[PDB]
Amino acid sequence: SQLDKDAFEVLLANCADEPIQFPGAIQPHGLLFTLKEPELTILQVSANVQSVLGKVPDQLAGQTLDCVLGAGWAEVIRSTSANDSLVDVPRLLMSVEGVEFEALLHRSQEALVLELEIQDKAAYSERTGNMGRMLRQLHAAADLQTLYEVSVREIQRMTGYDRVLIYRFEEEGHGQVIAEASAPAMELFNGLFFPASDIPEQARELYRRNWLRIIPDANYTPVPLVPQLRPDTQQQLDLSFSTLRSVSPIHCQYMKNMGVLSSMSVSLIQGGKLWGLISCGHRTPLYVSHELRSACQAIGQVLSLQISAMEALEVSRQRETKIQTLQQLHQMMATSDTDVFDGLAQQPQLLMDLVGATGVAIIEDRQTHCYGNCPEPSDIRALHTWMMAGGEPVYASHHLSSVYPPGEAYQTLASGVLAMSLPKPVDNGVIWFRPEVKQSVQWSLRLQPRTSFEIWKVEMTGIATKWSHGDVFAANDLRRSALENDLARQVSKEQQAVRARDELVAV
Amino acid sequence: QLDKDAFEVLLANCADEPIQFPGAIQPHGLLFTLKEPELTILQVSANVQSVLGKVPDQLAGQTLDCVLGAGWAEVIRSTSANDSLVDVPRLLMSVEGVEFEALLHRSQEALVLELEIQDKAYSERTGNMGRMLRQLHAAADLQTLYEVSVREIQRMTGYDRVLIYRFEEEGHGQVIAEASAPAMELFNGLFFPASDIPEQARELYRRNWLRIIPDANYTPVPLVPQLRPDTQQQLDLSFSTLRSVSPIHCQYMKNMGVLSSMSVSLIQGGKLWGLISCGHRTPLYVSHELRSACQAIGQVLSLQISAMEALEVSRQRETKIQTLQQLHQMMATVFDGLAQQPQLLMDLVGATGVAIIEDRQTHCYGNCPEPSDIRALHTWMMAGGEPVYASHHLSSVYPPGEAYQTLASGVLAMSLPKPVDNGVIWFRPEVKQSVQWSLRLQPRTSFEIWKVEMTGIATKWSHGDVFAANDLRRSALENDLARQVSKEQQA
Ligand SMILES: *C/C=C1/C(=C/c2[nH]c(/C=C3[NH+]=C(/C=C4/NC(=O)C(C=C)=C4C)C(C)=C\3CCC(=O)O)c(CCC(=O)O)c2C)NC(=O)[C@H]1C
Ligand SMILES: *C/C=C1/C(=C/c2[nH]c(/C=C3[NH+]=C(/C=C4/NC(=O)C(C=C)=C4C)C(C)=C\3CCC(=O)O)c(CCC(=O)O)c2C)NC(=O)[C@H]1C
Repeated sequence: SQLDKDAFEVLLANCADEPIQFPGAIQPHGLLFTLKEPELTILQVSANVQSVLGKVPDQLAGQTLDCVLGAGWAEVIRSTSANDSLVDVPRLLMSVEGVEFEALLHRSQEALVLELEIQDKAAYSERTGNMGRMLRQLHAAADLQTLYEVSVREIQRMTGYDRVLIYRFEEEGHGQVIAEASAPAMELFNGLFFPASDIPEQARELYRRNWLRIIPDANYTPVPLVPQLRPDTQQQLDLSFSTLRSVSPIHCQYMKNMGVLSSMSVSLIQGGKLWGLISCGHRTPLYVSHELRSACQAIGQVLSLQISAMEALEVSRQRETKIQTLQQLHQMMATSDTDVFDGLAQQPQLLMDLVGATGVAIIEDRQTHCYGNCPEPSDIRALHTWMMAGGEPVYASHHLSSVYPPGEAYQTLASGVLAMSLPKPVDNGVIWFRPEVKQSVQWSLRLQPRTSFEIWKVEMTGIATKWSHGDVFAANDLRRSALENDLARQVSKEQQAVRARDELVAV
Repeated sequence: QLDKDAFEVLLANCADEPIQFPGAIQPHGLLFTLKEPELTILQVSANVQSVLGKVPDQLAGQTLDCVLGAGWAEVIRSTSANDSLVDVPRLLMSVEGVEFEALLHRSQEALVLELEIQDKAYSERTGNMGRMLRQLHAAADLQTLYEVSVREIQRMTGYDRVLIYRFEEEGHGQVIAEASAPAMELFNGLFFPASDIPEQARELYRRNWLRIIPDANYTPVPLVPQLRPDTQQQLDLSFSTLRSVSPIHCQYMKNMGVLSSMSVSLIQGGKLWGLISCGHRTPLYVSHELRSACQAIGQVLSLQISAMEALEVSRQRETKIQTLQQLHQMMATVFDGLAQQPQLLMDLVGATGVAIIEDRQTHCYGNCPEPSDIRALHTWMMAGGEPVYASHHLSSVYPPGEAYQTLASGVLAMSLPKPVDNGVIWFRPEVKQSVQWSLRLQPRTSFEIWKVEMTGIATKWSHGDVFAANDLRRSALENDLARQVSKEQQA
């Protein structure tokens, strides 16, 4: 209908600052209660109480829990809440009015948030053996990529979900799918990149503050919270930590377009930062039991530490190689005995791997020796003069188009440069080149992954992979090695001062 | 007196004990050596005559169904379908009115099977693992991680004492964390020599995750026959849960006051980082579920230690650069300027005394030797000519270095290639200074033996520690070599 689309257009237009932390509604697979701290006085209740527990929500507000959940259950819950910090609380599978309810408790804004999750009747030794199997398989991962596919495949084996993907968030937000174990007759999303605008900052904060996000129904009607605002606090309700939180209609539409209806994502956090996400998707809606989502919560913590451990080892492994090859070039520089830059020119292949690049252009006056994928010599000549205007010793930039506007015709080859030139008056230098990230990636309406990929393409124009701290350190230290050898040649020019006394002696 | 003569023989020769080939298995189980074709019994445990009521001499050389059962032999053959016996689940069995747990592995082309006996007399287990993972995730400092891990393991398995040992650079073991029941001798901070854990034991713990000894006062059961007919050489038990421990370690545990032990190996980068050793005063057996619970902890905890340490390696090395560039900036403004701020020099590499030796005078800062003998120390290193000299055992190669071993046992000095003898020397203290603790195989003797074996050895200079010294000399070299060109500019 025309009325329905009008609200969607406003919501879709303004999605970066949509207050998803205060949805004002919850998913229909649970009941939400706000309880006052001293006497468990009900502040606001989800309108689902009419459907289950058979109580009109108008007069339910302001009364004790005993009025709806019974005296004994309310006493048990009050005893559990007081002086417990609501951390690692054992599951309380209560049963009121013939409906099984799993009770999850937390607190926010000096109030108690109580979630009663309905357990389907149709829906431990086996689970324990599975956890050990997963721990063994994850520990056996020799490489990071092997860890990715092993983890994705075995999560699919555990949960039976029709798709499991792992997104890794790069430096500027953009996420990339790095592993996938999908059910037959489904799309292949491996290698796809999506823009950082696809996930808002509020969503990133919510994923960092939680571990599991479960959306059992994409085609779900949001049950509102009556009253919308808290009576005592005179404000909205904070549902950041609430499992029963309304998802934005934009994301529901996006999930429907992809073909998924039930989703479950496990956050991956390293050092207080969101490394990525483990997205599990299904076609037929399904509800994940407490045992299943307690196991997958433990999966994320194991993976987050394991990924962090291998990331540091890879950093150390490459850094040791950087210092190993840095000494090798220094030895080549000293024993070259031909020119300051000739020794580097003798091994162009080794020069690239020192920093990580695709082409180098070692320059000595009027001779622009270029190796690997590189622009035409005139542009390399042109690019050199721009950096000497600044006078900086080492200049690293992964976005040449936005700092050097004429560096656009060759942005497909030289999108990030790293140049080191000794301060001697004559021209000099070694310039490294990196390609656009968009060239490496190869992947097969709106609110679809196909549209997301194109938006990433138009935003990643002229951006190369960032120069790592080791890469800049490698260039900076090579400058010291070149400078140390350059001043040695200045010592060798004392032979001129040796002959100066010789032709003065004859006089 | 017969045991005393035999026991003392083994004590002298401990580094060559064939612990991988004991020939005996612990009484809490029966081990059968099986052949793939039709499940022929190669070797059978001695206690099969008691628990199973079959003659060990007669039971050798027939089908496993005779002692186990036709259906049980069938299911064993089914699960052991040449599938590497890695992902085998639990196969609870009941033969002759007793309950068994089946373990399978393959050594020297076999199908060796272990039947573990459990005592006749869930949601919390999954919740315990979740709480354990959450608690380690919440930890930030390494010491906090050790404390919380030890406390959590002690709560989970119920053992009276739990300790974490870490193996240092040389090989000696140091107890880092400990959480124990009251009225027992604390062992935190104690150091024991590498001789307590032989190389064979180190390799076996490297190739295993869990090593359990339920009863210390046990009589090993003899494997019969003692030679495999297909190899005529003792059965390889290096991957077997049921394995008789060396009596030296039995005596060690008895003297230390523990009768049940359960050690979880900690492996990082394929190397034995340490051990999580649990001990109980009363013989306490374990269940199948608890074996996997503590096994997973060692895998999880070893992952954090590798990650937490590597974060500290980077953090320490970044702080060096901030200190390194500070000196380089101070260098430009040939050695006198450095004497203004000597404090950051020690923090640059980790030290306690720094000596500046250029031209004639010498400056003594921090805990440093006497200037007279310091000058003698500088004279040696110039003969070698190395740009940097790294050594942690000065008395090992510098015999006069005995009068100031406590003051300085390890040195890291750099000198300039220019002819005039000028350089800077750093010092480290002995390790024994910072370690304090309260044939008599006791922890106290091991600390006494360690103190003897740790004389004159200081903390090893890390790769980053030497790298800072190599970089600092380049800062002095650049200024000196710049003035070398200035010497040309003079004329
Ligand atoms: C400006 C608003 C928009 C928006 C909002 C939004 N997105 C999410 C969650 C997403 N969206 C993802 C986008 C994708 N990009 C891809 O390439 C694919 C599939 C291959 C997807 C699905 C994405 C990965 C997530 C995280 C999901 C997860 O696994 O956790 C949210 C959060 C909603 C919530 O309640 O958590 C919001 C608000 N989406 C848009 O497309 C733009 C218009
Ligand atoms: C020269 C050989 C000897 C020997 C053999 C031996 N020891 C072990 C196992 C040990 N021993 C440990 C020693 C300790 N040092 C201490 O300071 C403390 C306590 C404060 C102890 C217990 C030690 C920690 C282990 C590992 C225990 C574990 O369960 O992993 C073995 C291995 C036995 C095996 O079956 O694997 C051997 C062969 N011990 C000696 O003391 C000397 C004489």
